[PDB]
Amino acid sequence: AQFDILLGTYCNTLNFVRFLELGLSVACICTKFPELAYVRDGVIQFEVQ
Amino acid sequence: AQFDILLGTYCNTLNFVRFLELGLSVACICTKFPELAYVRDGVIQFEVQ
Repeated sequence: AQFDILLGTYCNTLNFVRFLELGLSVACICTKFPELAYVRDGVIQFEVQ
Repeated sequence: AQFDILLGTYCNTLNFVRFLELGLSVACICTKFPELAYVRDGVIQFEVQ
């Protein structure tokens, strides 16, 4: 009465990372812009006295 | 008179150990299996992403 037995399957669950909860999120100012593919150039100006 | 005397017999008893009460029992997950001599090959499985 020889027989093979399966004793169980183990599968891990991935943990998802949100960017805001990282400490690196304080080094940038994120902002959404859907029409970014149409942008030729983008100008940002400074006036320092 | 000239008698001989026996001044007592000393006998010790054993100290029984159980495997679970040892701290080594934490490193295994014991399970009874009466039909173990009939097992030809047992397998475990993993699915890791």
